[PDB]
Amino acid sequence: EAPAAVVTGAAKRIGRAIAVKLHQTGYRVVIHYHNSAEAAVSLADELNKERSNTAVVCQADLTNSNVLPASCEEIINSCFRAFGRCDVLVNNASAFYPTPLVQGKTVETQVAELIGTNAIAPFLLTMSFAQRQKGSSNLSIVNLCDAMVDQPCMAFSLYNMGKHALVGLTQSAALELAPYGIRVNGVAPGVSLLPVAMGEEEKDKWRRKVPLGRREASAEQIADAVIFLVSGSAQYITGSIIKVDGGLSLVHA
Amino acid sequence: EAPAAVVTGAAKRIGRAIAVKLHQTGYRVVIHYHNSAEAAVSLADELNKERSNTAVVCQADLTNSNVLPASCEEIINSCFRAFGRCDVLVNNASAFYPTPLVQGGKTVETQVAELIGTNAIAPFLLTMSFAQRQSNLSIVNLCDAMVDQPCMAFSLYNMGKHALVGLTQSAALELAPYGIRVNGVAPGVSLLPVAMGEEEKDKWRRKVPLGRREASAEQIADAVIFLVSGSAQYITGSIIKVDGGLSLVHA
Amino acid sequence: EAPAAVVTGAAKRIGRAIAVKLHQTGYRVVIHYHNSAEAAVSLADELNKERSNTAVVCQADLTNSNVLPASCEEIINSCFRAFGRCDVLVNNASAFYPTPLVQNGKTVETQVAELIGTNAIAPFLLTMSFAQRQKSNLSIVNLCDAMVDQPCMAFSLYNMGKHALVGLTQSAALELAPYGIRVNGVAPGVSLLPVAMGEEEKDKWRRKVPLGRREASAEQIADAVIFLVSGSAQYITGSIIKVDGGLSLVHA
Amino acid sequence: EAPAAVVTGAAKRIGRAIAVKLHQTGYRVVIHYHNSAEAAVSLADELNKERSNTAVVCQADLTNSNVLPASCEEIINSCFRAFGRCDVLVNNASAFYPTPLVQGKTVETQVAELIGTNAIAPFLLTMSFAQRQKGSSNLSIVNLCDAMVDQPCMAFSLYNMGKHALVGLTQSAALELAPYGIRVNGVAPGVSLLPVAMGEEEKDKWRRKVPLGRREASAEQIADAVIFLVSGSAQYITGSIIKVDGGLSLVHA
Ligand SMILES: NC(=O)c1ccc[n+]([C@@H]2O[C@H](COP(=O)([O-])OP(=O)(O)OC[C@H]3O[C@@H](n4cnc5c(N)ncnc54)[C@H](OP(=O)(O)O)[C@@H]3O)[C@@H](O)[C@H]2O)c1
Ligand SMILES: NC(=O)c1ccc[n+]([C@@H]2O[C@H](COP(=O)([O-])OP(=O)(O)OC[C@H]3O[C@@H](n4cnc5c(N)ncnc54)[C@H](OP(=O)(O)O)[C@@H]3O)[C@@H](O)[C@H]2O)c1
Ligand SMILES: NC(=O)c1ccc[n+]([C@@H]2O[C@H](COP(=O)([O-])OP(=O)(O)OC[C@H]3O[C@@H](n4cnc5c(N)ncnc54)[C@H](OP(=O)(O)O)[C@@H]3O)[C@@H](O)[C@H]2O)c1
Ligand SMILES: NC(=O)c1ccc[n+]([C@@H]2O[C@H](COP(=O)([O-])OP(=O)(O)OC[C@H]3O[C@@H](n4cnc5c(N)ncnc54)[C@H](OP(=O)(O)O)[C@@H]3O)[C@@H](O)[C@H]2O)c1
Ligand SMILES: Nc1cc(SCc2ccccc2)nc(N)n1
Ligand SMILES: Nc1cc(SCc2ccccc2)nc(N)n1
Ligand SMILES: Nc1cc(SCc2ccccc2)nc(N)n1
Ligand SMILES: Nc1cc(SCc2ccccc2)nc(N)n1
Repeated sequence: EAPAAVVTGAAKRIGRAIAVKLHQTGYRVVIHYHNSAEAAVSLADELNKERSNTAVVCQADLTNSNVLPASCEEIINSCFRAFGRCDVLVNNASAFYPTPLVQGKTVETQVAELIGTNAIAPFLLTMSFAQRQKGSSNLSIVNLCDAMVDQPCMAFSLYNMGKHALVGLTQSAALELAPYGIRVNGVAPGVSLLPVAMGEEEKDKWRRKVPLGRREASAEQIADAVIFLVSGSAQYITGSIIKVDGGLSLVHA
Repeated sequence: EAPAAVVTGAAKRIGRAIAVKLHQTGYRVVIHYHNSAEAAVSLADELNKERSNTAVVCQADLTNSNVLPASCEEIINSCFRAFGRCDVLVNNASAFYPTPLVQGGKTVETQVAELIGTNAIAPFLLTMSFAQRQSNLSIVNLCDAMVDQPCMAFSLYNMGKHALVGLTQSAALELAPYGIRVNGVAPGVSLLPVAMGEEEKDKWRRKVPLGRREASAEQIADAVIFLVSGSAQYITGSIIKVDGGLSLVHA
Repeated sequence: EAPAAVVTGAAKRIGRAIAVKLHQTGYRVVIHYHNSAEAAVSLADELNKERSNTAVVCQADLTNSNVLPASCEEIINSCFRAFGRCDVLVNNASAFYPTPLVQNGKTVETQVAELIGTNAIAPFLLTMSFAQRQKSNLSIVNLCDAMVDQPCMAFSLYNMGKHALVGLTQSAALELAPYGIRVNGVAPGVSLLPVAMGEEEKDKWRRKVPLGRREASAEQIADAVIFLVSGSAQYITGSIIKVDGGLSLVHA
Repeated sequence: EAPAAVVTGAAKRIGRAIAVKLHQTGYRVVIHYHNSAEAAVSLADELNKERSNTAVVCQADLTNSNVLPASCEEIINSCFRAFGRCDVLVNNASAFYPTPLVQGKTVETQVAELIGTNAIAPFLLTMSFAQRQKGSSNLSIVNLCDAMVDQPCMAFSLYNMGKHALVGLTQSAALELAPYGIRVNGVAPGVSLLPVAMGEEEKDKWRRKVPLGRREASAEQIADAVIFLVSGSAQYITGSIIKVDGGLSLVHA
């Protein structure tokens, strides 16, 4: 029987690339999304045309709130409902925007979005993933981290806090879930897919910083590291975060 | 004239030792507390006996909520009101307890609010208010030398402390142009929990390479005092372990 | 045509498993060895039985000395002479023994030479020679140590060598990126234990490992090397992959 | 009676400021030097003018060789000869120059000088320091590290290797010497005193990168962190490396 994977924020960009590569490797996939319903359905249609009944979509907001735990339980339940199992969880979904310390979202919304998506939802999804594992096995979680966590973007404190918290989770969860045979790793992009609304000049400013090829990672390149970590070739690997950054983090100011 | 400092969770233990040393150094102090009003006032009385009108108290819950930003704004405002200035912020207050990932009291979302609130969100909001309201200005965040070798089933706590490292670095960068330095002190084992039994205490003590004992609260405060001093005027984004080598010790 | 790899200290244990997995992946291999000539030759015979003319052996001492740069140049040259190319270098060979700060036959300068030479200087000189011969998926993989920041008592020179190797991995990734040469690391925690180590001591190490209370096989370490030299790692440079079963996360 | 300190490479620059500040704190000092004999003797003169018989010079090459252990032993011996005790060792002396990987001194002498000064000499000095401790007391070692070790300068491999090895030594020696009450820490400058050979435009380019003040650290600012680490206010601190970098290491490419 084919294993099954949940990928959060999988409608487009890195999340889609991960869903696609997992699908190509023989996984059934839950394509979680928030707003990008058309994109998500379009992806699921493509994947189901390749192999029938191997992809479903699952809508949820991952902003922190008192219902977030129920929402995360439901995402995992959706994988079991569709496929009867849940072998892999990929925490990809992420809010990303500045929160300057000095000067229409309230600061409490910002906290709920940036810390919820990047850290609390991963934690709750990890809880639910583990709790459901009830009656060979290759169970794992991959968290999408950030190679620049220690050289952060100016004015991105809450975003960076959430990514740092995700490193914490990756390590704490690896330790705690090891006895259940669930590995927990991370993949840390440098610059991959630039924002759709970023101008070309600004894109190039980033590209030129990258030692290896002076270009951003393809979405596939990021997906490759994920696929490695979920594979049998990584069965002794847990609590590791693999940078996929073309040397960007090694470059001084 | 004298500089002024805010210390969160200053009524007891490490926070109390920090407030005391900052006061001995010549600071006026705001002693923040949540539940420990008696101890907060007793400390303020002691410091005020030494130098009149140099210590005040400030109550607040630092759990994340809809009202936390206003609470944090008021803590900073209390310092300006009492003393006309705020030169130093010490983010010491902290919730600490386990949050197992798997189940065999508090809801998980209350746990998130308390652990991520006290250890990360409140420090962020306080940092915001401190900066907005502005010489040797600095912030010191009480971190945790064991962040990368965490205690089993403490994922939320550890996440909060990791977030606090991120805040420390991000705020150091962003606040450098304003001349506000932002650093951390990372204890290993200092004052053991009051509810911990003596046998467990000795088990932790024996792990510590340097003297096989826990750090006094004074020894933690010493690192804080260095970081806020003129001797650290070029230091920002730095986290000083004060752990007697505990973090270097393998399983 | 088939790519070629140099693996240092490839006669036995982890280096052997790396050489074998590379071979299985389609590489021709230079099996470097110091003292284990019989094991090196037996491996080369095995590999050439599988595919003729796909394995050769290369003897060299990688202790630091005046002649080490020449020795390292010759190891790289051996790959070119045998196979006409050198696509992968794996820096695996390593001296490992205690060097207490306060006090067997060795002088301290010999201990420096052996520990810093094998773990850091020889990898640097090999990296220089590898790069200089580059006139495509070229990469270098350094065998690091996941416990580099929680070191074993009285292993200062060893640990200094392994820290130096992290610095090399990073510096060489940056410098060699314009040549399209990737440089990465694999950091085992506990993998193959010494055969003579008593089982009681072995089991002490095993029980520390969160994931399965066992050491890594050599093959598991090799798997990470194979990923890093592959087309699935084309954007990965300056990264050190821990393969430690969570051992480095475990507090004292 | 007064404690005694050895500072390597103490004739000029950072090492000189360290020796001066230790002396102002009440230490007697061994001013180690290699080529800067005139400056070393001058500094000893100034300190002895302040308090007679509180400073001596000690000449040594700290390049790696078969005689390096003897030379290191002799430095420590010189502190005991002069002052009857050795409480503090500051490993400051450092060779610093590029060693490109792709194509003066032979590569073997570059290894000897860069790895010798930055790593092997510290190690041998640490051995000799610990061994000589015959046996209020506040023994410690401070290693001058580099805040940019993970964001190194292009074509400085051997230098960066030596400084990485020095981090390892700091950690290993902290662990091993803790039972003897010897603390072992580091101070990691970012940009402090710029090379005398560096041109003015280039100096200003480095200054511009520093978030805190857009200026290099003074030697006295670096010495202040050393003074802290050797003091009674750092009694529980061992195996710690304190960055003194004005935020430079936090700044992305
Ligand atoms: N792109 C890069 O260069 C880069 C660099 C470093 C790290 N990363 C990390 O890699 C991952 C993927 O990056 P990316 O650029 O592909 O991500 P992205 O496009 O910025 O966001 C991915 C998805 O996150 C989902 N999301 C945002 N807010 C959400 C919410 N409140 N609830 C539920 N889902 C929400 C969105 O889903 P809908 O569209 O369905 O609303 C969105 O499509 C992220 O974790 C990111 O931080 C990326
Ligand atoms: N003790 C150690 O060995 C150790 C080790 C590593 C790190 N640290 C860090 O060092 C700092 C001091 O440690 P400690 O042991 O002295 O701390 P602690 O006694 O556990 O807590 C200090 C204070 O935090 C305040 N606090 C807790 N929850 C709060 C809330 N919801 N709102 C506002 N305040 C709240 C409490 O104030 P009230 O009493 O007034 O309610 C408490 O007295 C903490 O940041 C801690 O994580 C300590
Ligand atoms: N095994 C582990 O648990 C573990 C843990 C952490 C890191 N690692 C790292 O992983 C790598 C493989 O480990 P391993 O246990 O397989 O290594 P190992 O058996 O201790 O040594 C590998 C080979 O290194 C070669 N070597 C030693 N001294 C040499 C010298 N002077 N010149 C040339 N070669 C020399 C020897 O070759 P000859 O036999 O031909 O003389 C030896 O067989 C090493 O880099 C090690 O540090 C291993
Ligand atoms: N300056 C910076 O911005 C900066 C940045 C990061 C880290 N650091 C570190 O801080 C420390 C001090 O920096 P600095 O700039 O003051 O150093 P420096 O001027 O470059 O060198 C200090 C001294 O090292 C001695 N030295 C060089 N080679 C030697 C050898 N072969 N044997 C014995 N001694 C030798 C020289 O003594 P003689 O003059 O007597 O020959 C020299 O004066 C160094 O460890 C450096 O790596 C400095
Ligand atoms: N860290 C990220 C990045 C992105 S878009 C990638 C990017 C944005 C700005 C500058 C350079 C590259 N989206 C998320 N959710 N998280
Ligand atoms: N990290 C901490 C510790 C403490 S109590 C110290 C302690 C607890 C458990 C084992 C050893 C030592 N309080 C807070 N807020 N944060
Ligand atoms: N880190 C190593 C280990 C070994 S032998 C394996 C071993 C593992 C655990 C304890 C003692 C011995 N060889 C090298 N070169 N490097
Ligand atoms: N790391 C160092 C630096 C220096 S001179 C300071 C400098 C050099 C290059 C760029 C900017 C500043 N000397 C030694 N021994 N070690």
